[PDB]
Amino acid sequence: TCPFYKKIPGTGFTVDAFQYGVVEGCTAYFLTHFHSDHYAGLSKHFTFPVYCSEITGNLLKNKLHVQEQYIHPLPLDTECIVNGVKVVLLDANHCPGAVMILFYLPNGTVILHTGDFRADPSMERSLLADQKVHMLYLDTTYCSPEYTFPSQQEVIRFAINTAFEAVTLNPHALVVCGTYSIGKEKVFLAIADVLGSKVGMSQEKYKTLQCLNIPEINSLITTDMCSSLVHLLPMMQINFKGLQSHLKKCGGKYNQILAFRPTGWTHSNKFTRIADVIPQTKGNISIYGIPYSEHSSYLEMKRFVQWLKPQKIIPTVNVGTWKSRSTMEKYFREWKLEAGY
Ligand code: NI
Repeated sequence: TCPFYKKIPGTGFTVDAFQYGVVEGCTAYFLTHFHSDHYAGLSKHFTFPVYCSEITGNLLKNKLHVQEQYIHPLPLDTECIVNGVKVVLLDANHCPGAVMILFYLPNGTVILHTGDFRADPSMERSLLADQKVHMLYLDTTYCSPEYTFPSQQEVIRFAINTAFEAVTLNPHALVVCGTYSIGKEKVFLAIADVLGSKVGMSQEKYKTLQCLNIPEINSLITTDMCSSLVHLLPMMQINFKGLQSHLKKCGGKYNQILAFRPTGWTHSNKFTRIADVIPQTKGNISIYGIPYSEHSSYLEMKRFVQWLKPQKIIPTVNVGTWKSRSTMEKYFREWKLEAGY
């Protein structure tokens, strides 16, 4: 049974609600992004209307085989009528194809559902500037002040400089980057660009990247592993045993691996600056954990909410424990008293 924080009151609509069977009264199912916890339940046998971005729609058709007649892509930044209700999709600054959804209810209430997002000051100049929001359904993944991490640009700067130094000292070093979902593609694209290489990967991953509308993608990626000195591997293989085993397969072309694991936040964020990050090393293998986040930091979250001034907040993440729920409610009230709404 579908929980309350996935229903949009006063509509036939749900958000990210595909794992509950047929939801009573739902006439349109929205999907914010192609991450498995959110699409859980969709398949080629789904027969209700799905509303989403163009990129999410490419992934539903090619990767999950949802039939074309049930896929309803909408353009971004554009007022659209769905089943008699005005909606807008906005870029969420999460993974490719990820949106926030603005719903203009028949009774005059305006609701924003962030999906998963990384808040940014640029959102203060979208179509959000123009009107008031009564209810905010908020991605609260990192809603606590201990959750700090650098900008995505500082993290990519660290990765490009690290990779370029290593491979210039040793032209026989291979770079490997872990992946387990869409998102964080700038990590491996930026490193391959500095090295003058395409990125090599499995057929299954190539297929996924081909759905993403990335400009000039055919110039950037390949399934010919032999031609490439940046390889992608599943995140599970990014350990000393998995990397040893990979280096065997490369036909004595390489004698060193430098590998990257993009994580979200880890507690080594509470002590170490990005500049000071060091790898784990065993022999000719080194592994860097780099804190490349596609969710808001606590400060970015608080800035966004203090600017939007919603009348009510419904968290969508960390909702399973009383301690989490109480912590999040306390910070919402601080924010409101500090800013005066
Ligand atoms: Ni996500």
